[PDB]
Amino acid sequence: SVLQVLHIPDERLRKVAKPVEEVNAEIQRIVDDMFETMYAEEGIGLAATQVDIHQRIIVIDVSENRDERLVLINPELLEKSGETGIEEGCLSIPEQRALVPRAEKVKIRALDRDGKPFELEADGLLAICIQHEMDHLVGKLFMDYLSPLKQQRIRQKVEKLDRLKARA
Ligand SMILES: [Zn+2]
Repeated sequence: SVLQVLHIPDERLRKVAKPVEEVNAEIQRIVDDMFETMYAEEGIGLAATQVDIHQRIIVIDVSENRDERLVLINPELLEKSGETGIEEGCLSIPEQRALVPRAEKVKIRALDRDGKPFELEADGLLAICIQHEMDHLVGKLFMDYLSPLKQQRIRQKVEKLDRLKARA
């Protein structure tokens, strides 16, 4: 199933996710809906909390044709280094993009779909995308990194979009 993605100014976007107690089949269904929803929305990453599920699950797939899906359940950041950024977008902040400072390299520990632990050293777009999605899990949005004015702007704009989203 495709899940409804929350947009700003929804307050549920600011909730902190609880860790997954057990990676069982209810979790694995959350994973497939999350993947489906992400592909339907044309994202490369998506966190549980954007779909109103407040648990530490992220899916990502940067690959051309879905042969490289990535699942991180209860991720933890082990190390980071460097700094970069690109003009990010967010499914919950429709049609807005902004350069955001990120660490350039990142080392994480997470569980996969099967509840197995793995470690991942990422750089490039992958590193940026993981940092973005991990922020979602503690209630952070990329616009939180920008000035009051920039945010104030990003907020007017999206409300206008969705104004017309319910289109009627
Ligand atoms: Zn996002």
